[PDB]
Amino acid sequence: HWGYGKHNGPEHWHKDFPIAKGERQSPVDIDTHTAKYDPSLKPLSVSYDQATSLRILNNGHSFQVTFDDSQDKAVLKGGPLDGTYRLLQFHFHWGSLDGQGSEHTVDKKKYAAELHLVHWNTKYGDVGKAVQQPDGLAVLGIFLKVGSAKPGLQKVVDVLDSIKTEGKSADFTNFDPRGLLPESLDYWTYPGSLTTPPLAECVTWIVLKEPISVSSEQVLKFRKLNFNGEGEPEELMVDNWRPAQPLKNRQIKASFK
Ligand SMILES: Cc1cc(C)c2c(c1)S(=O)(=O)NC(=O)N2
Ligand SMILES: Cc1cc(C)c2c(c1)S(=O)(=O)NC(=O)N2
Ligand SMILES: Cc1cc(C)c2c(c1)S(=O)(=O)NC(=O)N2
Ligand SMILES: [Zn+2]
Repeated sequence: HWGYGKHNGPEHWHKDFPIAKGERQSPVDIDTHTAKYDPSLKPLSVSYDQATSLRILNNGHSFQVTFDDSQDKAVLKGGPLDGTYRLLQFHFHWGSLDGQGSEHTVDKKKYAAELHLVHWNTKYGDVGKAVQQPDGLAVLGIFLKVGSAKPGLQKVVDVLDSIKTEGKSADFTNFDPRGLLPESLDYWTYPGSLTTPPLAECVTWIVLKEPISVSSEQVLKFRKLNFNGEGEPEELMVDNWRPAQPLKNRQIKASFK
């Protein structure tokens, strides 16, 4: 029932998911002059060399690439994190126009899209248990701006025609998510939530300062996806982002000066 339309979008979600008005909701605006450099934060460790992608799917709210998370093959460690977090999937949020689409903002700036690499804390054994814990998930958020093409994204873009409508999936093996990362791993971090229902407050957010650049043709292909299913009235999948939420009693920490 929930979505991004006028009658079921973010301003409605609290009725089914009252945690939408909770104390650690995401996304947030990152005020760069208020975030504090924390020298105790460790460098991020992104170990994706053994990643095993499985499928790509249109779930009616975004498209997602899934990974085999039954072993420590693609893990995130370090930074603000204690322990080992396994990569489960990645997906994007994007706009109808290049000036909007990201969920997090930086000094109120909206990027054209935002990539979420979703990882779960192995001490909880499975992702369903992890989402019930305040430190269960670590999502690596990466901004996209429009400029030069991102070669490591092209394989994703070229298969989207095969998952145009909700419920469609396709084989997506041998995809290397390292090709979606910027050069720098400098980041901001804060405790937050999933950005769609059920809005569970289980996420350590790690948002990279350096955006990746994608081409206008690449983001245009995101915008040709459909929220609807096959044989239904076509509604383009655009503006699948939640706006910034109240920071409340949180501090955003920076890994860099
Ligand atoms: C009619 C309509 C318009 C928009 C933007 C929608 C939906 C329907 S929707 O498909 O019900 N789900 C969604 O996310 N956005
Ligand atoms: C535990 C869990 C719950 C929900 C609603 C999820 C996922 C995991 S998920 O697999 O990360 N992808 C998704 O779209 N919804
Ligand atoms: C685990 C998970 C589940 C869902 C539905 C999510 C996310 C993570 S997410 O990365 O916060 N972004 C989003 O829109 N939905
Ligand atoms: Zn997301």
